[PDB]
Amino acid sequence: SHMASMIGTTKLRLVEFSAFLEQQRDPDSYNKHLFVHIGHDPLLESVDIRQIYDKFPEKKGGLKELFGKGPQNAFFLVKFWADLNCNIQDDAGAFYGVTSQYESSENMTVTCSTKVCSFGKQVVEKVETEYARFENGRFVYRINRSPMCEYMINFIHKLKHLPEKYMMNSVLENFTILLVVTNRDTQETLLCMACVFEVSNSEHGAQHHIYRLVKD
Repeated sequence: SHMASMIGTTKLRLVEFSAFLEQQRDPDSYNKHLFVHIGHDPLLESVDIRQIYDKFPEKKGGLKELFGKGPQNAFFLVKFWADLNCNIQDDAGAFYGVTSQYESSENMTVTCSTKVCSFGKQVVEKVETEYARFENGRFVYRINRSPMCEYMINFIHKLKHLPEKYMMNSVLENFTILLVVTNRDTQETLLCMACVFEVSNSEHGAQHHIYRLVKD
């Protein structure tokens, strides 16, 4: 491992990320469960990116190609321990969503690509285009309550039916998420988060660990 300071370059920083299930009990009463969360310039250890290439798509526009183009300090591995300890009612009051916030000193238009991958193959891509808001002397890029795709909702349901967390972890060995934030107009990679998953051993907590991706 190589430990050094630089989720975020000096051009874009991830400030907040949270994936959640919000359940309406009645028009004035809601419960929200967090599956994972970030944010609720440190030294980061490193991971050799070559050991994750087979967990993500790898041809035109794939992870290896993106990393080669750089900047390499925009690339991170995120290990999540997800909290699956919640009810999953099957009714209209259930909303599965993701909220994220990025910040920059520069006013840009950014594209956020989220690729859901199974056995290293893309099964869903979500693409969101975001313009900046000036706030507190910087530019903020917020995605509020972006709906989860059907594949992900069904996948959470499937994991929850397993009787032991170690069985969920075995299934998750082949599940990854690739988040790439790009300057829409210049096509510069601003942030790339390669995400891997286990289930948290806490009863009501989620955890994460961030690593820099390095070429060897």
